[PDB]
Amino acid sequence: TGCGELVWVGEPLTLKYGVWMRDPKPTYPYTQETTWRIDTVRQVFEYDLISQFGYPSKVHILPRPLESTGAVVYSGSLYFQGAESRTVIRYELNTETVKAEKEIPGAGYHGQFPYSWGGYTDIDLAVDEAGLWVIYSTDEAKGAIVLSKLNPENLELEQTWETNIRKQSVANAFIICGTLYTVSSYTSADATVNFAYDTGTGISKTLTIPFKNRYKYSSMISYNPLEKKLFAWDNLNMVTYDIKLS
Ligand code: NA
Repeated sequence: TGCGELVWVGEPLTLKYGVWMRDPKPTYPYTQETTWRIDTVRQVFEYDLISQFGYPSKVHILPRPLESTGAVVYSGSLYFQGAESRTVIRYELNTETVKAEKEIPGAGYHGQFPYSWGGYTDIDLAVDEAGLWVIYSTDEAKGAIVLSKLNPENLELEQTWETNIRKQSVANAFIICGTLYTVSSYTSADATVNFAYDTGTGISKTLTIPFKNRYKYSSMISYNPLEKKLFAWDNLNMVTYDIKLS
């Protein structure tokens, strides 16, 4: 099958070191060999070719800085969180136009609901086989992970789920085939995928899938559904994790 439940994660493989991003729904005039780099934060460097990816073909200046590296490129736009805000911005790359701005309702930001190793990781953007998502929490949710499916055109919240896991108790989270998975570790860098919440059914469960992790750091993890792989940035290297689905 093409989608399924996660059953295995591979070892992280190391791939201007980052943060690199690719579009899982490449849209002309961009292609699959188009790459974007966020400098680690207001400039986005664009590389048309993988060959040129070693000088940029274009440099974009964003209307405001990024809060964190938890941005995504999707269907020709950069989606990111504005610094010191709970606002998600859609920046169309080819036209250099802000096409949508949205306050995530009630979302904590700037150190209210970080992941377990901290940083400004309150709000994360994600892409899976069904499109664009945002992962966050609210005071009403008492720090539980909330996830919302976003309309990529106008950033309306098409559907929201309040899950039964505490955001500050997990090191990271990512969405694959409509299921939210969390990564948890008590005191070791190494960890486990310890929880799954299936947005198709509302059913959640505790898991024990090994998840190898190099640092006690709130990494940027970005699932790429086009490649069916996880990409991650640990402040030093871009890495990729292979996955297996049932
Ligand atoms: Na992420």
